[PDB]
Amino acid sequence: DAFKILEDPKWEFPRKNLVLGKTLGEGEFGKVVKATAFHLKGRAGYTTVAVKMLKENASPSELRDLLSEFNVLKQVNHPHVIKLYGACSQDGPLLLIVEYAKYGSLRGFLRESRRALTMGDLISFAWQISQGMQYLAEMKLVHRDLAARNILVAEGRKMKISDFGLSRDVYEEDSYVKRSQGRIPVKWMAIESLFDHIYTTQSDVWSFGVLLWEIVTLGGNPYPGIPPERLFNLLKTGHRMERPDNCSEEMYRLMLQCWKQEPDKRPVFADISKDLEKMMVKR
Ligand SMILES: COc1ccc(-c2cnn3c(N)c(-c4ccccc4)c(NC4CCN(C)CC4)nc23)cc1OC
Ligand SMILES: [Cl-]
Ligand SMILES: [Cl-]
Repeated sequence: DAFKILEDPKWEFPRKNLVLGKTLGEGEFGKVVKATAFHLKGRAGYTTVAVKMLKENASPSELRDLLSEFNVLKQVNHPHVIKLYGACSQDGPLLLIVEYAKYGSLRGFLRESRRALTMGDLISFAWQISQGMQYLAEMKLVHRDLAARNILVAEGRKMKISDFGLSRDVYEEDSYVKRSQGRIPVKWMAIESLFDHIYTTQSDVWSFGVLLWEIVTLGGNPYPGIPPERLFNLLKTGHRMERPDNCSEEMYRLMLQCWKQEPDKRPVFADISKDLEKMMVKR
């Protein structure tokens, strides 16, 4: 029975210690509300947090993605990865108590700033995300849904990689796994994911390339008006997005390297973090 949730004493939090507040956002993803949690992870007072829960019209696959995000979050801990604090899994709706990111998504944050942001700010955002990705790749995780919509902006404009429900291990550990087919946005999928359903740390690098383009265009829309079929044929014949305005030559070069046809010819996240750090310190 996939509806039965086994309690994890390490993450269980009392429902009566949690004050549910205003809705931050609701969509296909579920429902996220702002909350105050009392006596969280041993501390004496209260903590402002975000709580994710199923929507009223949630389906079994939405519960499966919420449980999957919960189990991935239990394993990771990094300053540029959204932090799990606990959960209320018994005697009521499943609630995930997570780090609160006051600015919402990076896509909305960038779009709203069209708020003064410099190129330095943009490089620093990309660099923070690359450090998180680099740590996630050493944790043997393949994110699959890296995109500006799926990254949060917390206090002090700090990037927090989020949305771990579609995350996979680089080496599949289960004897039997039922894959939820075609869940990643077409425009953020690497060429090998589009043709062969292949998702590795190198396809996360291709998605990081699309994310770079989103950051540099302040939440722009990649490949405007190109249908999935034409997009796939264009990528197959070597066509890539042109250099957008307000993007340095060195930054566009890094994007092209992320979109190389051959996965092993793309840079690794450790190289990307050093590339972005040099770009930051040059100024
Ligand atoms: C202006 O609007 C917003 C303002 C603040 C937030 C906000 C603050 N903190 N926080 C979290 N901790 C999680 C989150 C992350 C992982 C697990 C559980 C919860 C979360 N989850 C979404 C991430 C984006 N994707 C796309 C869907 C889930 N959203 C927010 C969100 C907003 O808009 C939806
Ligand atoms: Cl701030
Ligand atoms: Cl997996």
